[PDB]
Amino acid sequence: MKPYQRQFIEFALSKQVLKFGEFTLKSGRKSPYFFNAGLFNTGRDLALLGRFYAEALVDSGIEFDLLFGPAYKGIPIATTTAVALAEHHDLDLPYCFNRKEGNLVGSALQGRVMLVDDVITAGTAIRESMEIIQANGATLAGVLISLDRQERGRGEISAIQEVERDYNCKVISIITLKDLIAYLEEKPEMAEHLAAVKAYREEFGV
Amino acid sequence: MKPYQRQFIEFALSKQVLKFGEFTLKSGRKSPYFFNAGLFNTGRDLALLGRFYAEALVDSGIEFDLLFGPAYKGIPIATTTAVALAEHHDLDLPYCFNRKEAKDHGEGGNLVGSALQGRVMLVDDVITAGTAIRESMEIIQANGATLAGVLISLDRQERGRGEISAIQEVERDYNCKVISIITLKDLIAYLEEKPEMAEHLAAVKAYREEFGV
Repeated sequence: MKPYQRQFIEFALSKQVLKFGEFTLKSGRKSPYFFNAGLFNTGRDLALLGRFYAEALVDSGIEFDLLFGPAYKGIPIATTTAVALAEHHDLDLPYCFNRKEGNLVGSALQGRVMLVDDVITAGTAIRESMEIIQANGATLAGVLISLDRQERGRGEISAIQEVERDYNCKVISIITLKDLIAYLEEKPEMAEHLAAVKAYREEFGV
Repeated sequence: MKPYQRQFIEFALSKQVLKFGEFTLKSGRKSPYFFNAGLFNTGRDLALLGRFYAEALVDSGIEFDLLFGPAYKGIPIATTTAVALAEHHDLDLPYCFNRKEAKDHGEGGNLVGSALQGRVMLVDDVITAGTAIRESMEIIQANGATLAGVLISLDRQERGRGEISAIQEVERDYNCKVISIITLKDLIAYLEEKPEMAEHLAAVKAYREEFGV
């Protein structure tokens, strides 16, 4: 994996954003790991989070004109990613976000939009933000999230896979389940988690 | 004024956030200038904005435990100010903001970020009325937290419906200090620096005479 991906995992771990154990997801699924970006709640967390998102964004090579952050979770993320791009990548990009109720804040919603969010659970918000992006004649360049759980949804494919299908766009993620596994495989003391995770992947993966 | 203040003024000018002319204010008055932080709509604008806010905050020397940004305007400002403090001042501070309604699917309520506790530094763009901070205050008080101060971009330093300015009501009503990066006084001092701004200096000085303080 890329250094920034490894750093993200270790940073998420230190902040208890990523926890290895046994947790019950809101789907009855017993997962051996939990991710909650909502725990990145201080200035330094935000600063670094913004750096990681910016890294994944620029590394993807996807062309976009503005960053859109869905209310409410997407707002601080879009904000920090925007400042990170400006300060560490010399890219001054327009940002925008909506009011849940004009219901828009920031620059004019125009061009190729890069939607920024934490995670795609059911795709609901994505589908909602999309009605807005389309309503303004803007197009979806891609979606940028923290972690791609790479696990089946209610059907055959995963939520990320549904979003990409329905919108002919790419979903970029800082890390995926494969990255977590690769990381665990290096930590001997994590053997139990590695077994649990790999087991979980076999049952609900891709 | 300090260098960071003059810099903010020029920053605002270049981004058309601060405009000198003749505008019919929301209150009905005809003002010689116009300020609209909403025009800080790009990544770099945000980056610099956060850095000016952080500067004024640290320079104030006021003690606070967390930054609170009111939905919706306060959210990006609180966010960038928080990152600016971390990145440029080595201060890792908890931030928090509200949702204008409770989250149906959950137990989080109407708060996002760290637990709303301690001395809160409310961050916003401008205070155009004493009634503006009420929503935030109810939330701060409902959580057993206290208001350390309010941080805004510009203090228009002009009367409202009464004899005092909106900022003066907030400080009085909540017994707190409102910090601003710049005030009307700073704009005037700046206009005196630029010989081309002579007509603007004239219009502004007169406006302050009729509505100032």
